[PDB]
Amino acid sequence: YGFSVPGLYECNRYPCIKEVECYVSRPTEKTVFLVFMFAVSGICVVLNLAELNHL
Amino acid sequence: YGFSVPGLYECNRYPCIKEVECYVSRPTEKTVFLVFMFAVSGICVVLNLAELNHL
Repeated sequence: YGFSVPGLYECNRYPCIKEVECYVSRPTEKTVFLVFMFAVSGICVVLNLAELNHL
Repeated sequence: YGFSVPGLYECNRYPCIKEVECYVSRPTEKTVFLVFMFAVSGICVVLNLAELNHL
């Protein structure tokens, strides 16, 4: 997923003719959610590594 | 105008986004009309040239 959800998409899949432009819903909220989940997962990883090192 | 009227057109003019496809009305009748008018004009040209040469 990367780190952001763009507000525009360029699509060239059948049956669409050549290239078409499509518009996403609530890109900013989804970006915030993505970043927050990444941060929480990183914290979990750090704590797990600390425990494993302690052992 | 050339010698034919194609049935499809590719248009990339503002405000159209990128490139779009458009469809023409009665391409075949227009092609026939174009060719017929060209032939008649050619006959007229030939006759006029013959007259001028005769002079």
